[PDB]
Amino acid sequence: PAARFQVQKHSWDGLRSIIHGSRKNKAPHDFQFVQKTDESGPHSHRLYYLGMPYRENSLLYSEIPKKVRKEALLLLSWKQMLDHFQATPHHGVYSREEELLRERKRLGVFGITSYDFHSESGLFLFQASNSLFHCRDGGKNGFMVSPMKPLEIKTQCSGPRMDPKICPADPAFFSFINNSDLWVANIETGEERRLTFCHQGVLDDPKSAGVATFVIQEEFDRFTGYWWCPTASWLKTLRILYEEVDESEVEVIHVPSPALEERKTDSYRYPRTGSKNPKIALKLAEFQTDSQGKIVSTQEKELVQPFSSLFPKVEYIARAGWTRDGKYAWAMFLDRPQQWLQLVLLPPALFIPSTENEEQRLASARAVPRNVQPYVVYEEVTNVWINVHDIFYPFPQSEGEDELCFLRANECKTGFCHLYKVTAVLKSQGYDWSEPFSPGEDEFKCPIKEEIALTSGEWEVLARHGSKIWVNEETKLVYFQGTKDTPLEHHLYVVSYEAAGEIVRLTTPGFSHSCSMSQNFDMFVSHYSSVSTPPCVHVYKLSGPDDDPLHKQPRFWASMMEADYVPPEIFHFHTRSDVRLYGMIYKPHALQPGKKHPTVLFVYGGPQVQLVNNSFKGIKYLRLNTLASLGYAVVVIDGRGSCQRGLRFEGALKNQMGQVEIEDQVEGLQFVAEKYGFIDLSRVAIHGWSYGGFLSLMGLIHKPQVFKVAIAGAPVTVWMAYDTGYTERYMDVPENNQHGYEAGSVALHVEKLPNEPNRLLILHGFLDENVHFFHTNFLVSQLIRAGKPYQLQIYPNERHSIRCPESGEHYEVTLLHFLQEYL
Amino acid sequence: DPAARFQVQKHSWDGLRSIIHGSRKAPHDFQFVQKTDESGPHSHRLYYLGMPYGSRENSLLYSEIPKKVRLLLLSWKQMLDHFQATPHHGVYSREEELLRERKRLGVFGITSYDFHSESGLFLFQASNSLFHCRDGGKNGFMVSPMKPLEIKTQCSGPRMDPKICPADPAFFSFINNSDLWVANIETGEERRLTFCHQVLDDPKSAGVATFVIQEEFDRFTGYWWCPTASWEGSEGLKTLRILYEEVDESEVEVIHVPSPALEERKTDSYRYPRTGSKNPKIALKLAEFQTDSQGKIVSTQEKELVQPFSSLFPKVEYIARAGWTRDGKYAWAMFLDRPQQWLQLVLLPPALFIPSTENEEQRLASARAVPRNVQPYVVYEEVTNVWINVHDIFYPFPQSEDELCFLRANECKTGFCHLYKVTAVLKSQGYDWSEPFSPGEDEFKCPIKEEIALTSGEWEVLARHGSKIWVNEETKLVYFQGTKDTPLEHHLYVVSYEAAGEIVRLTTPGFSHSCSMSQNFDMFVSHYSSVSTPPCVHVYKLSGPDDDPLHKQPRFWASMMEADYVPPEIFHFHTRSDVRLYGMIYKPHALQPGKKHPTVLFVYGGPQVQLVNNSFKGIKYLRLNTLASLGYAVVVIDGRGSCQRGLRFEGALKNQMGQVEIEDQVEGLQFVAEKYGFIDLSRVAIHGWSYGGFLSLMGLIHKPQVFKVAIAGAPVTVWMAYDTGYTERYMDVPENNQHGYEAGSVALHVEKLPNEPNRLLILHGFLDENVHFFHTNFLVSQLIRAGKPYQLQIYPNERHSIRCPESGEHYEVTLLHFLQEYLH
Ligand SMILES: N[C@H](C(=O)N1Cc2ccccc2C1)[C@H]1CC[C@H](N2CCCC2)CC1
Ligand SMILES: N[C@H](C(=O)N1Cc2ccccc2C1)[C@H]1CC[C@H](N2CCCC2)CC1
Repeated sequence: PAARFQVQKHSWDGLRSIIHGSRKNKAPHDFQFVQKTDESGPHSHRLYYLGMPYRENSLLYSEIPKKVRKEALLLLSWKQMLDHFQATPHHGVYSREEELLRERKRLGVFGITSYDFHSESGLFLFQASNSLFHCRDGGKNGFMVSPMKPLEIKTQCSGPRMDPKICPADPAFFSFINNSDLWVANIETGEERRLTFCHQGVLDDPKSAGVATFVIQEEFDRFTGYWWCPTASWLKTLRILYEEVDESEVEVIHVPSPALEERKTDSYRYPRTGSKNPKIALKLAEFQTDSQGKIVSTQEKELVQPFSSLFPKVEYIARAGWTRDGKYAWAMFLDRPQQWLQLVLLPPALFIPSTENEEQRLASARAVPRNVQPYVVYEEVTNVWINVHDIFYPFPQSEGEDELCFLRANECKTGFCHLYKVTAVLKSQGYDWSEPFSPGEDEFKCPIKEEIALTSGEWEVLARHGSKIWVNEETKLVYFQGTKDTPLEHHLYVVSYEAAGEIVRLTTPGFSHSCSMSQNFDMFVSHYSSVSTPPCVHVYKLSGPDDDPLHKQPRFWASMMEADYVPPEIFHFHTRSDVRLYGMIYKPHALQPGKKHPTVLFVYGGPQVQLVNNSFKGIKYLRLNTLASLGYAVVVIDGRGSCQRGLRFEGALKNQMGQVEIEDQVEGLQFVAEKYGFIDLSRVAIHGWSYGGFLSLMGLIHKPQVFKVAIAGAPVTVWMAYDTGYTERYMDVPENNQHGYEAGSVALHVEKLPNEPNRLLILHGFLDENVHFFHTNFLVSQLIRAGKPYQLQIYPNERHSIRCPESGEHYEVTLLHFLQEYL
Repeated sequence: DPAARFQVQKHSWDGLRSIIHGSRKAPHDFQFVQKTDESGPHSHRLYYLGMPYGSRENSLLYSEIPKKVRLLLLSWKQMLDHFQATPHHGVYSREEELLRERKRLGVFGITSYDFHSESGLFLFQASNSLFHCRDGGKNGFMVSPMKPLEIKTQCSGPRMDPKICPADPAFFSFINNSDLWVANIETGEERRLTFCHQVLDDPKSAGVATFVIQEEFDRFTGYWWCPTASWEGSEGLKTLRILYEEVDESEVEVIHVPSPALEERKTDSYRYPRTGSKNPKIALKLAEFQTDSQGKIVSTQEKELVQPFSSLFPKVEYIARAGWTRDGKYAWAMFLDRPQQWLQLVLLPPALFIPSTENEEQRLASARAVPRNVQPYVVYEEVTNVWINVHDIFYPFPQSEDELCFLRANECKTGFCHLYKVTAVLKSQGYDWSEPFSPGEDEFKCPIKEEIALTSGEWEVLARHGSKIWVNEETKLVYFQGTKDTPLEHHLYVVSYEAAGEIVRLTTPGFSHSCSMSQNFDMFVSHYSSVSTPPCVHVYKLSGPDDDPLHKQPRFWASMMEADYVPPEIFHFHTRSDVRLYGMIYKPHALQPGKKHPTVLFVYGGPQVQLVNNSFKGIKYLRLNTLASLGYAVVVIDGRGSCQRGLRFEGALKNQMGQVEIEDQVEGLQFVAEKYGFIDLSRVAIHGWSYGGFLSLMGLIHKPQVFKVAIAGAPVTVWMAYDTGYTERYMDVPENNQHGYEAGSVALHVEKLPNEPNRLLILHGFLDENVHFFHTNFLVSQLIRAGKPYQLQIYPNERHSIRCPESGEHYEVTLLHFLQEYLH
């Protein structure tokens, strides 16, 4: 009747102006806290950070003062580090390597997106333009009051120098990756030295060193393949643990180059579900320097026995690094089903020089002490899957050798991620490293002396995707981030790692916080917001008696950032299996109760993402507000398989992706229809990108009477065509889950898609190297065979995401027109 | 105006599917073998390729032509017993599938074959191997089908372009891995003759026509058997010769097109010369081999021109054609410069070729050795201000020395393709083949003794795309096809090459004929049809006294083939510049005068094609009849630039592609509006594929108030992305025609496209290796930048043309829906 609200129909030009009007920069992040060391001065700290003032991301600093009036709020000035410097390459065009890493990192912003910092010398090291640059501030060099030009580091290399890092033991040196091999150089003398020789004169050249391969980067959130030893030994020797990789047996596929006029593709090693991942191993590279800084010698070392024989079950190296004294290297290992993890200590003496000579090799093997061996200090096991959590803090071995104390984030134990203090017993069995042997199961398993829960409950410690802990050893406290208060807000917490009792929250409720702690534990920064309020960045001092450190009171010190949008509203309901799901609704603008409005169910719905939480959405999800301003109801549901709710909630997806997610979405939709008076269930569109697109198609397949149209972007339509890392973890290998692979692949159910045109819009970025355009291509193929209608939009200069603003606007205008006309 | 406007009934998608499904629910490549039995009842056996209607694929067949008749319908007899020539699920090798595209070959099975008349030996490609069978001559005529014999090989990969050695049928040749091979069919012995091949580090090949030669110059071979054997050496060895083209693609651009193995997610590399970019480096080489009495291949030799091809013929960019004289005294080549405005017919004496050696010293000796009188002879040179179309007619007569008499099809002389008899004088200047040689502007240009026009007038002899002449030397008559009667019909004519007087037509008017003439000139076949009648295939016997062979009467001997569709109507009109253009209309079925109907202007409009002529359109253009049955008027105009109207008609395109054609189309549309009163000019849609998609986009760009919607398929949107052969011929090099490349490139005029959605539907095959998907991908890129709506349909398992019926049906269903919903 007249109850049905009708969206105003605009011309295309009209829609373009509306979208253009709606859209007519990244808050400080990546901080370094530095104490001044000057009682006379008016500043206690200098805070260094990356940020973008109201053009490009750049290195910046603020001065933290010694006293504030406290009658008024103090706003800190963003001072430029560099004087009129452009870090973005000309026309924002990066090399294939640098552009692919921005993709893997989901980096949109231009300029300096990472940097290294050496505290003692005040040395900053970073990629800029298509080269390497550096500058010095603080420490022995002293604190500038105005910007200084960064100095380009000269190289006789060709191609980009990737993943640069300062030597922690000696800031005269630094490392980088050039043409799939490891290099080192001395900033002070300009001397360059290559340490690995896996690359030659690229189906022909399949070996690399120091490099994280595609799946490692896309599916394991590791972007480096090497790790500086934190100390030197005495000439003086320096060390680098590194992953050596061989992709020969890995499948090659071709994706189109951004240079469209060239009409060429790029080749990738793409391990599709069910076939070979690269062959990998951990190696060690040494090099000696004299007192003048000259690189005297270098050496390539390998495990005394093959890595494949020592660790037969290991499929991926998730993480690596060293103990703080440089005693032991360490590596986090994973099996192919991703159900068994191992933290392993590799003592350096375990590694011997590589040589072609079998005699020399046996001499080096005989020489290795019998008491040197791998130590498997930890092992996590599960029936679902092992999420890679990044927390692992080895304490120095003060209580002598033969034991190792560390903190560890474990989720498999109780089903949620919590902190544990662990003491593993290192007891050398004694080995004949000269004779080869095949180690069995639990061959290097350390007995666990003790294992204490530091945190517990129906909630999780944040330990993935940049989340970290801060451990103060004087006070025996561990600072961390979590959902203890609620799954919709991230908060900062402190708890004793000595006496695991009271967890104390340091962040204010109502808001979700992104925090950085000073290494001196005297102050932290919180970048936070709510659904109703734009984000701010405040500086908090921890004040109180030094005899009660757990109860330091965080006191607001200063602010670094502050602030036709209508915020959405968070709600919750329970499913017909009594599971609590959260949701979000954008109500139509100028709502008139009694009207039923057309509705857009905006969806993602896969693992590792939570859309519904209490933080500001107006930046990333402006289009959803735009839809609301035209008078659409917009509904977002976080169904089972979504994250921040523990393994068992996420685990509802196991081996049946596509099957569980829509029900929760349909439940949520029906709930919203009762609660809020304003949903017309006769006019409901489903729409998402990536996992969201896959689900938009499943929604139309399985629930055609509920969803009138689907707008599906960048979808995965054939699970056999997706990679190993992601697919096998949640769906098993295809040989072991034909039912799920088939039931979850939308391209194989195309008969179930509609006979009515205008109900399915497909969208996909032609350059997509993650969800290959093949997915859309194969779906149309099958749509054609089944005699089904479709509409299609291509983004020819876009990969998985749309990043060019004009393409984005076109995307939003198209979406508005499709809905206007056909919903 | 409400009642007047006819409204197409709007169907559901499934309804449209049933309509397309309901709607969709000949002999060629002949050999006339004379049967030499007086008592028998059959004068000849006629061998040919054909698809029986019951049969799934093309196959080698035969009919028996009887001695006397009393309406005879001849049986199609199977040559091969229950043989599948199509490989599994019609899946050819990349090499054979790309050659099928280049040849525009739709049908499955045996698409070509070689035949040696004396031995009665047939040689052809089948499965993914080579097959052969024997019939007639010394073998004898079979009465029942015979299983074909496979030819075993040590080679790996496909054996392409098989040809029987004319001088000795025991031998045959083929291309394996970009090199020329020969083999003795009787002994099964194989022998490789070139070594250009050993991916992108292997750019040399031999005996092979490269992409552009194939796609743009209608040559599918790069080797040519010498037709006569030789008998020179120490002790009784027999020498056989093959002329061939060596090619070096090094400096030619590489592009990647996706593989038909979609699930592989890979591409193929292609040497694709874009306009203005480098073509392969070329030369002509000679390969000889010697055989003993037992048919063993004793030796082989790689030979080459005593002087570089690039110094002897410095202006030559493309080898259009080549071959040998019938006595094997000279090899010949047709050459073309890069602008394709200068052609040369050149005779290459075999003695002009010396064995190839890396040794500097040996080459000098062999060069010195070459006789001083030996040289190339440029017997013909053709020049023009427009472009040289390549004409296949060149018939050298046997010599009876010091001159060469030949027939030539020439278009540049008068502006129309006509037959000429030419006598060129061969007089040797004398050259030191040892010294370096740099030639003058007319170094080997033979004087022309005489040059006679055998045909003349405002009409053309057919000399391209399979058209050819037949020359009977006893009677002095040349037989050919032409548009002399009218440009809408192909007819068979006979004129004397001895005495150029009366041209006699042998085909019946009212139809367009495709004819094959017997080598004995006693019998001929015509495959013909009209706009209103489906094709037929009749056998005609030439009769009359031998006193006046020019005046032999064709007499119907027998038929090989006989016979809601409503044919279209041909019409003609005159432009405001007083040019006569032909058109075609399909009237809406069950038309009610006074109604105004929505109209589809179906277009192509590019050179080398003519849509409007008097022949059956029902097979190829069924969809246009389906449109008419729904109530659309469908119009087709042959505007300036189209073919079979001579060079100057075609020449109006020159360096302004996209600029002239639409005017002729619009004139044509408005004309049809006045004559027939059933066209609603407020509802006109433009649609075509290939050149027609390019024009559909130009129609909407330049005439947005004339065309409400455009449906463009496989279009070229940026001329810079297109190849050298086609583009440079009609549009010059990009550095010499920046205005025209820019005005003719639809992707650069995207601002001019509409602001209203549902006015433009773009279609393109993902696997297109001719008009790369890039073109559409680039237009979408530009559309997005300009903020312009578009719809788009991809054919993922399809190159330039849609061949999977499942996809074809979907394409039509999509078209009807687009028209129904958005044409208003
Ligand atoms: N490899 C995955 C991917 O990009 N996918 C695309 C896609 C599209 C359709 C169906 C499934 C998939 C999986 C990504 C793994 C990391 C995850 N991040 C979110 C916040 C931090 C970690 C996002 C997904
Ligand atoms: N290479 C050309 C082609 O395929 N083109 C596609 C296309 C699309 C848009 C704009 C221009 C072009 C040119 C074809 C050359 C051979 C010719 N044949 C017709 C009958 C016998 C010869 C047809 C054209």
